[PDB]
Amino acid sequence: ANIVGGIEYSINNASLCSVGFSVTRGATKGFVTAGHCGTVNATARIGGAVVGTFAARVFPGNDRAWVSLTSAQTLLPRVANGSSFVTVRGSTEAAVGAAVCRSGRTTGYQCGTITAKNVTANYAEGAVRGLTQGNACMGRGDSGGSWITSAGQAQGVMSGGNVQSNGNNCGIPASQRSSLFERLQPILSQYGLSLVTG
Repeated sequence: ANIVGGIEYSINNASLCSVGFSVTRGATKGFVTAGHCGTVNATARIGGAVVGTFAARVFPGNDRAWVSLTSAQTLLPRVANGSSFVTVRGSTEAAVGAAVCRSGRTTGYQCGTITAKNVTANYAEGAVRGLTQGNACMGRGDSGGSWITSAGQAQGVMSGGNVQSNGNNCGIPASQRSSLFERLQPILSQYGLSLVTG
């Protein structure tokens, strides 16, 4: 499969999540995603085919993971924006107030701004600390997917947010949304990963 930020994958033939970003770990191909999407050794599929397995995760506390892919997968420095793409150019972290977008299999490509940092989410499984908040909308299944600026700076992976009864927070105003992502930089250093860029 072609590995593009925001696309769907399944975990053990069950849950769905979204790809974060293509990465390498030496010779090993991978993608980063959210930790709550899978347990170590869980099987990832795209397009009906096995693409790899969860190599490592931290969730709760943090919310991060990477999927170790077979060599047949095609890593790409891209995030889905409808039928087109945003090129991944680097991992410079944006400040509060910056515009940012996110990509995932439920709500597609959505944009807003970064409103706060170091936010705690109290999820069913426990607290997750250190999350960045934006007001782009999101929904169930967008977890794991890319957060990126239009200029191509990869920010993090979708963790959670204040979804409403319809499964998303797109039906409430931006001022009322809390959409939370796990910062990319600590994921990259904790697992020794390099971002695929273009």
